[PDB]
Amino acid sequence: QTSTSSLAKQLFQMTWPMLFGVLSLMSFQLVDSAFIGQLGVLPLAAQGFTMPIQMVIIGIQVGLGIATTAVISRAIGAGKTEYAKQLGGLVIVIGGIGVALIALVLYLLRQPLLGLLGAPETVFAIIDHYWLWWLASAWTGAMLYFYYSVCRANGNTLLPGTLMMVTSVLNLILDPIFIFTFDLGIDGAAIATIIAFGVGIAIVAPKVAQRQWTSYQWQDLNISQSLTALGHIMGPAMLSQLLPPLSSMFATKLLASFGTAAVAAWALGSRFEFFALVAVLAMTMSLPPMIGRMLGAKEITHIRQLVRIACQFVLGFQLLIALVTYVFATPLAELMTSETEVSQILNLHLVIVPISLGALGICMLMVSVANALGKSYVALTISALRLFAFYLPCLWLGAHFYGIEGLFIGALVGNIIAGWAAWLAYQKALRSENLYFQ
Repeated sequence: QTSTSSLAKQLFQMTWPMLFGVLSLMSFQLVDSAFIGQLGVLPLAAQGFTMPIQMVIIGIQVGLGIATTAVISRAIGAGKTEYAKQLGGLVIVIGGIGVALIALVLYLLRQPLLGLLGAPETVFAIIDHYWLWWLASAWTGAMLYFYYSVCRANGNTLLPGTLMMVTSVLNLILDPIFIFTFDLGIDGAAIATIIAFGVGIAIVAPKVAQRQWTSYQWQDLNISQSLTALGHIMGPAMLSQLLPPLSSMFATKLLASFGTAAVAAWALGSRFEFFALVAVLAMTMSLPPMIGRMLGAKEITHIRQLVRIACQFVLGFQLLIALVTYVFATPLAELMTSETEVSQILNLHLVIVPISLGALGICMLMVSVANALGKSYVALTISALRLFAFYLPCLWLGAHFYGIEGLFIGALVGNIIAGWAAWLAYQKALRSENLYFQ
């Protein structure tokens, strides 16, 4: 029982820096959106049309981060020291060139892409110069993230977690100076981001090199083989990032039919969901390196134990959050908005949906665990099933027969089913191959 206690403490020490990292990140972003809020209609419009192109970049860099963590940590577990740090170098190079190529073709095709999003010709004037700075910030952010993924792959979350706090604070300070004091406005925010993330890169890269987590001596490295190993995870993992945008697209049409207040209430409700699941989110970045390394070292008992420990925390922690939210739903809703029509609908959301976030957290957990074990297609299946088999059909059924209140019930049912299904798929995956013999 000291092993279970030891595994629990290891997971805690790995996870809390990622919690603080994400929290520090969201603290900047909330205040950052407030700064852009004073720019005007056209700048904010320009910003709004930049969100979808951002999701694509984020989906891509996360997909590579997931592949990086799974393949490198497993290599370390198997005692492949040279190969693991060669992979670290390869990932940096792949991400560097890949994102640069992506950024180039996106700016090249800005007019058609904007056209397809129904962007008015007026926005084009601002995007012509804003995307130059912004795509540059996206590349710098992606690279910092790739360094973070190499750290995590080598079992270190403290350094990326700490630097996320540093860059968040630094970006917060630089934000009003470039936006207002230098009157760069919309460009100023991107410039503040480049410098912040740039400082992060300047700090983490020599540390990664000093610890020999990256190498550029690839004389004995099978590049085609390594790319195949990375690609096997990254492909399906990228697809999984593509699904939640579809989730919002189906959901938007459903919600809009219930009025502007229902739409506004759902936005606040989703925001609350995100915060309520921030600990689970942190765990999806801390747990996979532990799992991957253990798989490489054939610590299969510990894998099963650690996952169950993780599931126990998620179920328990989200139950408490749901209870607290349930008790204080009315004053919470009225604190989040002063529009009564919105707060009344939000009040309903806060007593129905949060109790299902434990099950949703399990689904999130199982996806990250599947990827960590190199079962990327099982991970994609769980994500796809959650979306198109469970969540969206239940949303549509509830909305159809019972309006906005029925839709909330649908989200509850959908999340619970999805979590149960995810756990079953994980169990079937373990039975599919004896992990002792790969």
